[PDB]
Amino acid sequence: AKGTVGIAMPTKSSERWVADGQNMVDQFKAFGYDTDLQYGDDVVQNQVSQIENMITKGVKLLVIAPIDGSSLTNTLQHAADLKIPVISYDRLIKGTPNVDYYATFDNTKVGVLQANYIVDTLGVADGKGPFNLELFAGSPDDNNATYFFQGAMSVLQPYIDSGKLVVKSGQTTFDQIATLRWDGGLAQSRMDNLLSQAYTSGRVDAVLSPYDGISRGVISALKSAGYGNAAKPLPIVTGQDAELASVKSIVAGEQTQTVFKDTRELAKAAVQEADAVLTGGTPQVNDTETYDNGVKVVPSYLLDPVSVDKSNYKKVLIDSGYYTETQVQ
Ligand SMILES: OC[C@H]1O[C@@H](O)[C@H](O)[C@@H](O)[C@H]1O
Repeated sequence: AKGTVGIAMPTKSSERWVADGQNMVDQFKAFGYDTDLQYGDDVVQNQVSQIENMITKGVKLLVIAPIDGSSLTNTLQHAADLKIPVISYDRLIKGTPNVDYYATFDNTKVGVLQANYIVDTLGVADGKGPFNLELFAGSPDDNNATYFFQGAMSVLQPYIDSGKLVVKSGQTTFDQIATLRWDGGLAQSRMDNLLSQAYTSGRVDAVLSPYDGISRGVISALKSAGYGNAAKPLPIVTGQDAELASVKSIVAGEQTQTVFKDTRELAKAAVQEADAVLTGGTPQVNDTETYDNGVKVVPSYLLDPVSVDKSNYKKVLIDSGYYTETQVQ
Protein backbone atom coordinates (compact mmCIF):
# COMPACT_ATOMS: atom_id res chain seq x y z
CA ALA A 1 0.00 0.00 0.00
CA LYS A 2 3.01 2.28 0.59
CA GLY A 3 3.86 2.13 -3.11
CA THR A 4 7.11 1.84 -5.03
CA VAL A 5 10.43 3.63 -4.63
CA GLY A 6 12.59 4.13 -7.72
CA ILE A 7 16.29 3.34 -7.37
CA ALA A 8 18.57 4.54 -10.19
CA MET A 9 22.15 3.23 -9.93
CA PRO A 10 24.87 4.25 -12.38
CA THR A 11 26.41 0.99 -13.56
CA LYS A 12 27.16 -2.60 -12.58
CA SER A 13 30.76 -2.26 -13.90
CA SER A 14 31.81 -1.00 -10.48
CA GLU A 15 30.59 -3.74 -8.23
CA ARG A 16 29.57 -1.71 -5.18
CA TRP A 17 26.46 -0.40 -6.92
CA VAL A 18 25.08 -3.92 -7.26
CA ALA A 19 25.31 -4.21 -3.46
CA ASP A 20 23.97 -0.69 -2.83
CA GLY A 21 20.96 -1.54 -4.97
CA GLN A 22 20.23 -5.02 -3.65
CA ASN A 23 20.59 -4.01 -0.03
CA MET A 24 18.18 -1.11 -0.62
CA VAL A 25 15.66 -3.40 -2.33
CA ASP A 26 15.70 -5.68 0.71
CA GLN A 27 15.52 -2.84 3.24
CA PHE A 28 12.74 -1.05 1.37
CA LYS A 29 10.81 -4.35 1.42
CA ALA A 30 11.34 -4.57 5.18
CA PHE A 31 9.71 -1.12 5.45
CA GLY A 32 6.80 -2.18 3.22
CA TYR A 33 7.85 -0.57 -0.08
CA ASP A 34 8.10 -2.13 -3.50
CA THR A 35 11.06 -0.97 -5.63
CA ASP A 36 12.04 -0.34 -9.22
CA LEU A 37 15.81 -0.91 -9.29
CA GLN A 38 17.60 0.06 -12.53
CA TYR A 39 21.23 0.41 -13.64
CA GLY A 40 22.30 2.88 -16.30
CA ASP A 41 25.34 0.93 -17.57
CA ASP A 42 27.20 4.28 -17.47
CA VAL A 43 25.06 5.63 -20.30
CA VAL A 44 23.70 8.93 -19.03
CA GLN A 45 20.63 8.69 -21.27
CA ASN A 46 19.83 5.18 -20.00
CA GLN A 47 19.74 6.55 -16.46
CA VAL A 48 17.68 9.56 -17.56
CA SER A 49 15.20 7.31 -19.37
CA GLN A 50 14.99 5.01 -16.36
CA ILE A 51 14.17 7.94 -14.05
CA GLU A 52 11.69 9.40 -16.55
CA ASN A 53 9.92 6.04 -16.52
CA MET A 54 9.89 5.87 -12.72
CA ILE A 55 8.25 9.31 -12.66
CA THR A 56 5.58 8.39 -15.21
CA LYS A 57 4.92 5.11 -13.34
CA GLY A 58 4.23 7.07 -10.17
CA VAL A 59 7.02 6.04 -7.81
CA LYS A 60 6.68 7.72 -4.42
CA LEU A 61 10.33 8.76 -4.09
CA LEU A 62 13.55 8.57 -6.14
CA VAL A 63 16.93 7.40 -4.86
CA ILE A 64 19.48 8.31 -7.51
CA ALA A 65 23.26 7.83 -7.74
CA PRO A 66 24.04 9.95 -10.83
CA ILE A 67 26.43 8.97 -13.56
CA ASP A 68 26.77 12.66 -14.49
CA GLY A 69 25.87 14.93 -11.60
CA SER A 70 24.68 17.78 -13.83
CA SER A 71 22.59 15.70 -16.27
CA LEU A 72 19.33 15.40 -14.35
CA THR A 73 18.02 18.94 -13.95
CA ASN A 74 15.13 18.81 -16.42
CA THR A 75 14.19 15.33 -15.30
CA LEU A 76 14.07 16.29 -11.63
CA GLN A 77 11.90 19.32 -12.29
CA HIS A 78 9.42 16.78 -13.66
CA ALA A 79 9.77 14.84 -10.37
CA ALA A 80 9.28 17.99 -8.28
CA ASP A 81 6.15 18.91 -10.22
CA LEU A 82 4.77 15.47 -9.38
CA LYS A 83 5.74 15.90 -5.73
CA ILE A 84 8.25 13.04 -5.85
CA PRO A 85 11.09 13.65 -3.35
CA VAL A 86 14.68 12.96 -4.39
CA ILE A 87 17.44 11.41 -2.34
CA SER A 88 20.89 11.84 -3.84
CA TYR A 89 22.76 8.58 -3.19
CA ASP A 90 26.52 8.54 -2.63
CA ARG A 91 27.24 11.11 -5.35
CA LEU A 92 25.69 14.60 -5.21
CA ILE A 93 23.26 15.69 -7.90
CA LYS A 94 24.25 19.23 -8.93
CA GLY A 95 22.64 22.26 -10.52
CA THR A 96 19.08 21.79 -9.32
CA PRO A 97 17.06 22.80 -6.25
CA ASN A 98 15.16 19.52 -6.51
CA VAL A 99 17.30 17.39 -4.25
CA ASP A 100 15.94 16.88 -0.74
CA TYR A 101 18.66 14.89 1.01
CA TYR A 102 22.08 13.40 0.37
CA ALA A 103 23.32 10.13 1.91
CA THR A 104 26.98 9.31 1.45
CA PHE A 105 30.27 8.47 3.13
CA ASP A 106 32.61 11.17 4.41
CA ASN A 107 34.30 11.72 1.07
CA THR A 108 36.92 14.18 2.32
CA LYS A 109 37.91 11.60 4.94
CA VAL A 110 38.29 8.91 2.25
CA GLY A 111 40.98 11.07 0.65
CA VAL A 112 42.65 11.77 3.98
CA LEU A 113 42.83 8.01 4.61
CA GLN A 114 44.41 7.31 1.22
CA ALA A 115 47.00 10.05 1.67
CA ASN A 116 47.74 9.04 5.26
CA TYR A 117 48.53 5.55 4.07
CA ILE A 118 51.13 6.88 1.65
CA VAL A 119 52.66 9.29 4.18
CA ASP A 120 52.72 6.77 7.03
CA THR A 121 54.17 3.96 4.95
CA LEU A 122 56.92 6.09 3.38
CA GLY A 123 57.86 7.70 6.69
CA VAL A 124 58.09 11.22 5.26
CA ALA A 125 56.89 12.68 8.58
CA ASP A 126 60.20 11.47 10.05
CA GLY A 127 62.13 13.17 7.25
CA LYS A 128 62.65 10.14 5.02
CA GLY A 129 62.83 10.80 1.28
CA PRO A 130 62.64 11.99 -1.28
CA PHE A 131 60.05 9.78 -2.97
CA ASN A 132 58.30 10.00 -6.32
CA LEU A 133 54.51 10.29 -6.23
CA GLU A 134 51.91 10.26 -8.99
CA LEU A 135 48.27 11.24 -8.62
CA PHE A 136 44.88 10.17 -9.98
CA ALA A 137 41.41 11.59 -9.48
CA GLY A 138 37.98 10.27 -10.38
CA SER A 139 35.56 11.37 -13.07
CA PRO A 140 35.01 15.14 -13.49
CA ASP A 141 31.23 14.60 -13.61
CA ASP A 142 31.24 12.91 -10.17
CA ASN A 143 31.14 15.51 -7.43
CA ASN A 144 32.85 13.05 -5.09
CA ALA A 145 36.06 13.18 -7.13
CA THR A 146 37.11 16.65 -5.97
CA TYR A 147 36.42 15.71 -2.34
CA PHE A 148 38.61 12.63 -2.46
CA PHE A 149 41.32 14.64 -4.21
CA GLN A 150 41.24 17.70 -1.93
CA GLY A 151 41.05 15.49 1.15
CA ALA A 152 44.21 13.70 0.05
CA MET A 153 45.92 16.96 -0.83
CA SER A 154 45.24 18.30 2.67
CA VAL A 155 47.66 15.62 3.88
CA LEU A 156 50.09 15.50 0.95
CA GLN A 157 50.51 19.25 0.50
CA PRO A 158 53.23 19.97 3.02
CA TYR A 159 55.37 17.09 1.78
CA ILE A 160 55.00 18.03 -1.89
CA ASP A 161 55.84 21.62 -0.95
CA SER A 162 58.96 20.53 0.96
CA GLY A 163 60.19 18.18 -1.77
CA LYS A 164 59.92 14.99 0.33
CA LEU A 165 57.29 13.85 -2.18
CA VAL A 166 57.91 14.78 -5.81
CA VAL A 167 55.35 14.50 -8.58
CA LYS A 168 57.98 13.81 -11.22
CA SER A 169 55.55 14.08 -14.14
CA GLY A 170 54.48 17.55 -13.03
CA GLN A 171 50.84 16.48 -13.30
CA THR A 172 49.34 17.94 -10.18
CA THR A 173 45.99 19.63 -10.92
CA PHE A 174 42.60 17.99 -10.68
CA ASP A 175 42.05 18.60 -14.40
CA GLN A 176 45.36 16.98 -15.33
CA ILE A 177 44.78 13.88 -13.23
CA ALA A 178 41.02 13.20 -13.40
CA THR A 179 39.99 9.88 -14.92
CA LEU A 180 36.92 9.86 -17.14
CA ARG A 181 34.23 7.42 -16.01
CA TRP A 182 36.58 6.16 -13.26
CA ASP A 183 37.87 3.94 -16.05
CA GLY A 184 40.64 1.43 -15.33
CA GLY A 185 41.69 1.30 -18.97
CA LEU A 186 42.08 5.06 -19.22
CA ALA A 187 43.95 5.00 -15.90
CA GLN A 188 46.28 2.30 -17.21
CA SER A 189 46.95 4.29 -20.37
CA ARG A 190 47.74 7.44 -18.38
CA MET A 191 50.07 5.48 -16.10
CA ASP A 192 51.75 4.01 -19.22
CA ASN A 193 52.55 7.51 -20.43
CA LEU A 194 53.73 8.74 -17.04
CA LEU A 195 56.15 5.79 -16.88
CA SER A 196 57.38 5.98 -20.48
CA GLN A 197 57.67 9.77 -20.69
CA ALA A 198 58.30 11.08 -17.16
CA TYR A 199 60.14 8.06 -15.75
CA THR A 200 62.79 7.53 -18.44
CA SER A 201 64.99 7.20 -15.35
CA GLY A 202 64.18 6.14 -11.80
CA ARG A 203 60.96 4.85 -10.31
CA VAL A 204 57.62 5.80 -8.85
CA ASP A 205 57.33 5.08 -5.12
CA ALA A 206 53.63 5.82 -4.47
CA VAL A 207 50.47 6.35 -6.48
CA LEU A 208 47.41 8.09 -5.07
CA SER A 209 44.64 6.05 -6.55
CA PRO A 210 41.14 7.07 -5.47
CA TYR A 211 39.36 3.89 -6.61
CA ASP A 212 40.15 0.19 -6.89
CA GLY A 213 39.38 0.01 -10.62
CA ILE A 214 41.94 2.75 -11.20
CA SER A 215 44.33 1.01 -8.82
CA ARG A 216 44.30 -2.20 -10.86
CA GLY A 217 44.81 -0.34 -14.15
CA VAL A 218 47.75 1.53 -12.62
CA ILE A 219 49.20 -1.77 -11.37
CA SER A 220 48.92 -3.29 -14.87
CA ALA A 221 50.85 -0.38 -16.37
CA LEU A 222 53.48 -0.67 -13.63
CA LYS A 223 53.87 -4.38 -14.32
CA SER A 224 54.34 -3.73 -18.06
CA ALA A 225 57.04 -1.22 -17.06
CA GLY A 226 58.92 -3.92 -15.16
CA TYR A 227 57.64 -3.43 -11.61
CA GLY A 228 56.50 -6.28 -9.39
CA ASN A 229 59.66 -8.37 -9.03
CA ALA A 230 62.17 -8.44 -6.19
CA ALA A 231 64.53 -6.10 -8.04
CA LYS A 232 61.86 -3.42 -8.62
CA PRO A 233 58.87 -3.69 -6.29
CA LEU A 234 55.53 -2.14 -7.02
CA PRO A 235 55.03 1.29 -5.49
CA ILE A 236 52.47 1.88 -2.77
CA VAL A 237 49.05 1.98 -4.48
CA THR A 238 45.94 3.07 -2.56
CA GLY A 239 42.31 2.47 -3.51
CA GLN A 240 38.63 2.53 -2.62
CA ASP A 241 35.64 0.15 -2.47
CA ALA A 242 37.31 -3.14 -1.45
CA GLU A 243 36.40 -4.68 -4.79
CA LEU A 244 37.05 -8.42 -4.77
CA ALA A 245 39.85 -8.26 -7.34
CA SER A 246 41.55 -5.58 -5.25
CA VAL A 247 41.20 -7.54 -2.00
CA LYS A 248 42.84 -10.48 -3.78
CA SER A 249 45.54 -8.10 -5.01
CA ILE A 250 46.13 -6.83 -1.46
CA VAL A 251 46.46 -10.38 -0.10
CA ALA A 252 48.97 -11.10 -2.90
CA GLY A 253 51.03 -8.09 -1.75
CA GLU A 254 50.36 -6.12 -4.96
CA GLN A 255 47.80 -3.35 -4.40
CA THR A 256 48.68 -1.97 -0.96
CA GLN A 257 45.53 -0.34 0.40
CA THR A 258 41.86 0.21 -0.17
CA VAL A 259 38.98 1.93 1.66
CA PHE A 260 35.96 -0.04 2.84
CA LYS A 261 32.57 1.64 2.58
CA ASP A 262 29.90 -0.72 3.88
CA THR A 263 27.06 -0.55 1.35
CA ARG A 264 24.78 -2.28 3.86
CA GLU A 265 25.05 0.79 6.10
CA LEU A 266 24.48 3.31 3.32
CA ALA A 267 21.48 1.32 2.02
CA LYS A 268 20.03 1.18 5.51
CA ALA A 269 20.47 4.92 5.96
CA ALA A 270 18.91 5.82 2.60
CA VAL A 271 15.89 3.63 3.29
CA GLN A 272 15.37 4.86 6.85
CA GLU A 273 15.49 8.45 5.82
CA ALA A 274 13.38 7.87 2.65
CA ASP A 275 10.75 6.43 4.94
CA ALA A 276 11.09 9.43 7.26
CA VAL A 277 10.50 11.72 4.29
CA LEU A 278 7.40 9.84 3.13
CA THR A 279 5.88 9.77 6.62
CA GLY A 280 6.46 13.44 7.41
CA GLY A 281 9.36 12.72 9.73
CA THR A 282 12.65 14.50 10.25
CA PRO A 283 15.48 13.00 8.19
CA GLN A 284 18.70 12.39 10.07
CA VAL A 285 21.40 14.87 9.09
CA ASN A 286 24.94 15.17 10.36
CA ASP A 287 26.19 17.71 7.84
CA THR A 288 24.44 20.91 6.73
CA GLU A 289 27.46 22.92 5.54
CA THR A 290 29.64 20.82 3.20
CA TYR A 291 27.62 19.74 0.20
CA ASP A 292 26.80 22.79 -1.90
CA ASN A 293 25.36 21.42 -5.12
CA GLY A 294 25.58 24.71 -7.01
CA VAL A 295 22.04 25.82 -6.09
CA LYS A 296 21.87 24.98 -2.40
CA VAL A 297 23.65 23.20 0.41
CA VAL A 298 21.91 19.85 0.57
CA PRO A 299 21.19 18.40 4.03
CA SER A 300 23.44 15.36 4.27
CA TYR A 301 24.22 12.27 6.31
CA LEU A 302 27.81 11.02 6.13
CA LEU A 303 28.85 7.50 7.08
CA ASP A 304 32.35 6.36 8.04
CA PRO A 305 34.93 4.88 5.63
CA VAL A 306 37.63 2.48 6.90
CA SER A 307 41.20 2.06 5.63
CA VAL A 308 42.19 -1.50 4.76
CA ASP A 309 45.48 -3.21 4.03
CA LYS A 310 46.70 -6.77 4.39
CA SER A 311 47.06 -6.43 8.16
CA ASN A 312 43.36 -5.78 8.76
CA TYR A 313 41.48 -7.04 5.69
CA LYS A 314 40.19 -10.11 7.50
CA LYS A 315 38.86 -8.15 10.49
CA VAL A 316 37.32 -5.37 8.41
CA LEU A 317 35.88 -7.36 5.49
CA ILE A 318 35.34 -10.94 6.66
CA ASP A 319 34.63 -10.75 10.40
CA SER A 320 32.12 -7.98 9.57
CA GLY A 321 30.26 -10.43 7.34
CA TYR A 322 30.76 -8.22 4.26
CA TYR A 323 32.55 -10.95 2.31
CA THR A 324 33.00 -14.67 2.79
CA GLU A 325 36.47 -16.19 2.86
CA THR A 326 36.21 -17.67 -0.63
CA GLN A 327 34.64 -14.52 -2.10
CA VAL A 328 37.96 -12.67 -1.99
CA GLN A 329 40.05 -15.59 -3.31
O1 LIG B 1 32.53 4.00 -9.05
C1 LIG B 1 33.73 4.71 -8.80
C2 LIG B 1 33.65 5.46 -7.48
O2 LIG B 1 32.55 6.36 -7.55
C3 LIG B 1 32.47 7.19 -6.41
O3 LIG B 1 31.49 8.17 -6.64
C4 LIG B 1 32.10 6.31 -5.23
O4 LIG B 1 31.89 7.06 -4.03
C5 LIG B 1 33.25 5.34 -5.00
O5 LIG B 1 32.92 4.52 -3.91
C6 LIG B 1 33.56 4.53 -6.27
O6 LIG B 1 32.57 3.55 -6.48
